[PDB]
Amino acid sequence: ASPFRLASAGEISEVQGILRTAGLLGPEKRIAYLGVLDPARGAGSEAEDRRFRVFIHDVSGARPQEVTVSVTNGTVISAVELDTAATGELPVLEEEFEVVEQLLATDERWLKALAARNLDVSKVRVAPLSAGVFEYAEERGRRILRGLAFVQDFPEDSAWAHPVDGLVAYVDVVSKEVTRVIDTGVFPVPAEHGNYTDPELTGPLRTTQKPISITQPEGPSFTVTGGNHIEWEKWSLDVGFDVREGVVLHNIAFRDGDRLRPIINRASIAEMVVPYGDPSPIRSWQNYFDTGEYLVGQYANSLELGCDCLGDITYLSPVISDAFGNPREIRNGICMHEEDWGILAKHSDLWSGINYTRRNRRMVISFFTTIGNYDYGFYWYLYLDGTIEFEAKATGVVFTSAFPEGGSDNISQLAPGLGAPFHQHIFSARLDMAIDGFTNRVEEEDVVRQTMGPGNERGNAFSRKRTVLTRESEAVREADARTGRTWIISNPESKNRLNEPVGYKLHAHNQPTLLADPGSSIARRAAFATKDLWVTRYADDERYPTGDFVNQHSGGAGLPSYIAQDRDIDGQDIVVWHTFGLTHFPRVEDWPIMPVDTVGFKLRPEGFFDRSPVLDVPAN
Amino acid sequence: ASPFRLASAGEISEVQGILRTAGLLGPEKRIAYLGVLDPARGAGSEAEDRRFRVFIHDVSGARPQEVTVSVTNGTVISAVELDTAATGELPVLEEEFEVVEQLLATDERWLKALAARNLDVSKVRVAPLSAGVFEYAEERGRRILRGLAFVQDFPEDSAWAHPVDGLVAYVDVVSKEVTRVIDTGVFPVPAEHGNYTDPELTGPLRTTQKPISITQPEGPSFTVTGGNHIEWEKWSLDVGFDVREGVVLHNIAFRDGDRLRPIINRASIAEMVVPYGDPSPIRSWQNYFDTGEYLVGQYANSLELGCDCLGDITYLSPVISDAFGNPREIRNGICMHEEDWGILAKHSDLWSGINYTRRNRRMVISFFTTIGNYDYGFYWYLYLDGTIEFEAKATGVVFTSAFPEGGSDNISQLAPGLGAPFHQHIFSARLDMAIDGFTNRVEEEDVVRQTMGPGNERGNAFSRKRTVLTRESEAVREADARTGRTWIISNPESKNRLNEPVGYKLHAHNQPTLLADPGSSIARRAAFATKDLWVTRYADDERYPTGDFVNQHSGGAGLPSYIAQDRDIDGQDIVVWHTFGLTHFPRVEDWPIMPVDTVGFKLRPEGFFDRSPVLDVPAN
Ligand SMILES: [Cu+2]
Ligand SMILES: [Cu+2]
Ligand code: NA
Ligand code: NA
Repeated sequence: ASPFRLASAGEISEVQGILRTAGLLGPEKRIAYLGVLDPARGAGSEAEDRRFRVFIHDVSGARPQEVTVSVTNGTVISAVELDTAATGELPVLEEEFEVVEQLLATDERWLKALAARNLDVSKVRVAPLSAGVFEYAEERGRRILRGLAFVQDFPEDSAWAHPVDGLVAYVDVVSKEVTRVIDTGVFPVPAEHGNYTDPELTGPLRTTQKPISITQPEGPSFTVTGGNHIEWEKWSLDVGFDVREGVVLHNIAFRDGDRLRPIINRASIAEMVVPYGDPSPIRSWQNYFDTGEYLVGQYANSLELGCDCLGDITYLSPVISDAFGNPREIRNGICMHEEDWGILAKHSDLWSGINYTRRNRRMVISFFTTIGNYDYGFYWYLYLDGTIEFEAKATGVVFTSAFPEGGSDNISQLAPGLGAPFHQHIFSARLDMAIDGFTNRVEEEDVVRQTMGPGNERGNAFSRKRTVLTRESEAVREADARTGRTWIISNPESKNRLNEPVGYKLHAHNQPTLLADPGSSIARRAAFATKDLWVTRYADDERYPTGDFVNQHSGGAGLPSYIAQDRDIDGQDIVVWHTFGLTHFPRVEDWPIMPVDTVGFKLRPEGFFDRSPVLDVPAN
Repeated sequence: ASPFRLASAGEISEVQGILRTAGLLGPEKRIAYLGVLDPARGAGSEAEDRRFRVFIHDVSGARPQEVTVSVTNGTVISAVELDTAATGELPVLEEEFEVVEQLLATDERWLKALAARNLDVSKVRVAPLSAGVFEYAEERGRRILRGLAFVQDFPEDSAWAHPVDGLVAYVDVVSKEVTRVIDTGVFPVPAEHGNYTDPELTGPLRTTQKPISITQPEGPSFTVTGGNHIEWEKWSLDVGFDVREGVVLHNIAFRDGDRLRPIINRASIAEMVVPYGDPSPIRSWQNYFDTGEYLVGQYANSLELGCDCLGDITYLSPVISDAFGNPREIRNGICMHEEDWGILAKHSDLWSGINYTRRNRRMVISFFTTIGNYDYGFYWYLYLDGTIEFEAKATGVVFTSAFPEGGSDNISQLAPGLGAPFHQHIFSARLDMAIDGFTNRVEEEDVVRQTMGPGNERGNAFSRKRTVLTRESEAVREADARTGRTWIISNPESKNRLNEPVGYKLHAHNQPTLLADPGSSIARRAAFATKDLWVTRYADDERYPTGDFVNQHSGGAGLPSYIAQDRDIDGQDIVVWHTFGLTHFPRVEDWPIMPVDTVGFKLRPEGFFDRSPVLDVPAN
């Protein structure tokens, strides 16, 4: 069996047993993260050894532990106690979400704040939000969540339409104490509902949409073997799933004639941060690390046939661990299908008389996650012509506030009295490259303009330049859309038939990066998001751009510390980290439920093949 | 009934009869352009007066004429004799292209150049290309084409694989004279063939692609009335066709409740320039104005069901004039269909228990044109959520040269001895805006970064600023991807329910603009291409960014001359001109036939609606 196969329910049950017998999984213990470890570097790695990494939380207040288990041999490999004031707290537990609202419901200060606003405590929902690191010295070493309140007029009401501004509370979820309740003043609670299924708001549903039927009468063109190995139109890869990162792609390769040629060893979205740009003290701390703090894989949706995924769909149902080590299946959590993608190539030639048209198609691997008010779709696309593309789709309900009388420079008005603070959604793609093998390098390619004069007498010439990034200290790069800047990952030891190194070109969308002040807490904790491109030398413990323990970590972990080793990256085993994001000034059309907006990146072959790789596509 | 209906064969025959009766279309005359004029401003106006504009060429060398005729009344409205050395030559005629190869085949200088290369003149194809304006004083006032040679080994051979470098000739196509033959030296003719249907090159065709079937059992959701009026999912528009511009969209409007709200009065691609960046004297003059010089609508393909357009397709077959005034139908030249477009909106709410998913779709209007080696697809998209998007798809065969022995800074190597010069493909979209009516203004929106300090103590705030463009002299704008720059077209006299002006936001791709030296001939003739955004006050005669007569015209017309009027554009009838393009450094994978690459722009509502406009979309 493949070492890259999905974790099975049986594997997770064995991890639980091993931890139990070792004395590491008592009634006070909770599993905050569990995932399978990738095989170590080894082109001849023979014996099967499936190992799992576990973060163990203690609800009584004892120190948490990081444990590595071998399910193959049934042993604990290492177990380290963690000093969370130094290295960061563990990810937020699903069961800690409920605790915030219930603790506040009995706090005298919370109740007095609600009574001043004539709000029934039974109708006040509390969003439990990650705390970050700011000025409160008493929070160092404690698990803190912060809570913001929303009113639910009835059980099916959309609470996001009724933010309770001017009020925030901080809670220690281990000792179960409310540390602070801050009331900065009374704002009216917006009264309009935002119930997008209420006929009063939708009006009569349209009757004009006729069905679109997409079928594959002979079944799909791809095959799935060993549970998660995909072969499709010369592509070969393994579809993994991790509770923190979500869908992970392994061993992406392309069959060029008789040879299977590697392209990407591992592709994932290794972090995503949602920083808010409202300076009100009610929200100026608000930054979601959806991947690092919340774990986007554990909130993956079950995707419905004909609604979420349309066509001839093949599903995967990944298995994760719950907080006690029991396996939990995410039924239909991953959709896979191919779809038509228009014209691939076309030419009508006057001189030869030949008319030629071929159609394109793409393989789609997707999942959707829901973190509170937000819903995100993650889509990986493989195209016939060798292009690889990632797309994030952002939808859900925007996070709301009051709209202040007299307006705001940092908040959009969506409805009478209802605001939506400005924010960004910034992703980090971790691309462990393997262009024809592991000896790779990155070049930055800029367009070069030339001045009219000798050798360019008509002033028409233009050119390009490539700069090799040779060391990590010079491999932190910024976009430059005006000069057409792209980055090429090549293998200097593998040449095409023209004797040039084979390569792939990364095309970014060139959206703005992190806008916060460079001195801010979020700029230190999300340093990856301040630059478009980072290149590191591969190391097996350098997994996330924000470090292993993001929750309440003081800053600098991850990419800034990796880069500081200043390692050789010129013709080496390297990892590309690409930052890309959406800057969201909410519009009235985003309310009461937001239409999808998108961002992504793509990689295209650049002299990887000896000619077009789609000459053998049939005419249809 | 509709004044925006497509021209009919009868109208074109009637124009021919009117011109003949008036003495303007004798046997020495040729129609170089014929198109219907849009109604003048005034909702109602002329009851029905269909007017046509005609450019009449004279093959005996007499001066050409611009003529306006009323087909309704059977009259010539105006006829002006043109001074082409001043205002520009007429577009190239299809019959002039054939002249070039035939004239050169009997020229002693051409024959000696081919004899020096051991080439058989019967196998040498000549690409006839527009001449531009350079240093040759004898070309002023004459219709010139320039020829580059390619060898065709046999009648079905792709001649583009065999460029004859070092050789170019200039031809007067009216007096039938070869003016100059320039031979800068013998280059080897690349010998490899580029025949992408030859099994020796394709290999065995794939048997792995299973069919994808897209059908609409109840027919499409849009209706077509009056030949070219579309209603689809609250959108309303008319699809026009012009032999110069191709597909033109008129009267784009959205039905919001019981109000039909205008958005765009007229949308077209009003110019497209393809400048080459090779400083060799054999090619340094090479710039295609596909729209203005060649007329892209004239070369539209007939699109094949199931190959070019897949699904439940509705076709339009526009009628154009040939060079004698006879109607010519372009059968199946426009495809229209709706497409599934994934998730529209999605949210699973923990507090209400409601799970909500809706799917998106788009309406597609497309045509394809072939100009020599290149093929371009023009796609207009309408989405459920009010988004409008344009996409250009570039494919075909790249233009080739020899690859010099010691390499090149301006040419890519594609195959042994075979080069492809660097070039760009740059488009100008002309958007005659009508956001809720004709009183519009444009604002430039930049993100604003804020420094940590008083009122921003945690350094997290960020904002935006909008700058109104009030006069034409300040409305020539550049992109700035780093600051997230976009442009908003709003109506200051039409407010949404929050008392804010309704608007649409233009999102650019922020690709490089024209790279040539600003002193060059092409920078003067294609001045529009040097900036991303221009805004003018509407005027009936300001139709193209390059002026009416582009062929062999120096600078002095087009957008720089319009802008000098410095007209008020703050709440007025305005036109937005957006430049966007691809910079093409050809790759090996582009050879021997290029996979599609794309570029475009989109417009999204920005407080145009009072809430999401897709709340009434059904589940299905
Ligand atoms: Cu957002
Ligand atoms: Cu090109
Ligand atoms: Na690597
Ligand atoms: Na206008």
